[PDB]
Amino acid sequence: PEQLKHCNGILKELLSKKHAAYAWPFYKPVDASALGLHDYHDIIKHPMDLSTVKRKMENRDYRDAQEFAADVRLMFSNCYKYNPPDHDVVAMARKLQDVFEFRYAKMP
Ligand SMILES: COC(=O)C[C@@H]1N=C(c2cccc3[nH]ccc23)c2cc(OC)ccc2-n2c(C)nnc21
Repeated sequence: PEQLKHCNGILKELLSKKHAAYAWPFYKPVDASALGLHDYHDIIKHPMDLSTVKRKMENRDYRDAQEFAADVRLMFSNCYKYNPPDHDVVAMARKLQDVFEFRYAKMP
């Protein structure tokens, strides 16, 4: 359960201001209506975002660090799945995932 404590620090890091230039699209769930996407939920069956991870973090919904990392990676996979690789939101996702993978790897 000490490793869940480190996951909270990783989540705080992703939500911090130093990464805001490429983390802001993942703060909240994809609002398909507001963005004009007519097919997002037919392609993405399990939406995920940083605020959902924070909510499940606070409600003790992650049994271990690997369940936490599975949700963070699901959020990036949804982005890679829905968007073409040339798209800009994908480039932001890769930067933020590179931050996450670095912090998750440095975990005891
Ligand atoms: C217009 O929406 C899209 O084409 C997809 C969308 N792009 C983006 C997006 C994010 C940043 C630069 C962008 N340029 C074109 C699309 C795009 C997006 C924007 C948001 O604003 C609150 C929230 C979520 C996303 N997002 C995520 C996450 N995964 N795909 C997207």
